[PDB]
Amino acid sequence: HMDAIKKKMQMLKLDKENALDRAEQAEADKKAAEERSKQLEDDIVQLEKQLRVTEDSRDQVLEELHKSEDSLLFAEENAAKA
Amino acid sequence: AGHMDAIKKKMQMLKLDKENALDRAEQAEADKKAAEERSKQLEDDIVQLEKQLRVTEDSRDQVLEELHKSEDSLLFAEENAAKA
Repeated sequence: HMDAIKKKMQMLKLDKENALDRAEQAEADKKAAEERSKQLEDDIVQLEKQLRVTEDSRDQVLEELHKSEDSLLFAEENAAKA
Repeated sequence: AGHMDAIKKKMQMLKLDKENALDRAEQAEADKKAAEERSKQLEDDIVQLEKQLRVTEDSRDQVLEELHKSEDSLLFAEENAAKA
């Protein structure tokens, strides 16, 4: 009869629509994750920049410490020799 | 074939649309999990990078402090000579 069939056909359309709604939701979550990733990536680039800059500054000051330390020693020596 | 053959071809068809949509829903769920796992990975990356940045900045501050102390000490010596 046209009942059992029409109802089954309707159940099949319904089931498809539900799967489509599930895909829609997952897709929405995918894009939220992707946009967070983009923010994290920018954050990383920036913190990497800060790291390189800090490393190079650290090196400069370390080298300046040695020179100062040396100059101090030479000042003590010279005073003592005077 | 006018008859149930034609109406059976439809049923099959609707079964297909359903199967395809289910398939696509599964694949969408898989891409979502993948995108989120990429995010977690970058979070791990930033946690690690920040640890390295905190160490380097603390090290740099410690050397800089030491340097300022040494510099002041030397300057004293020099101002003393300059003033004599």
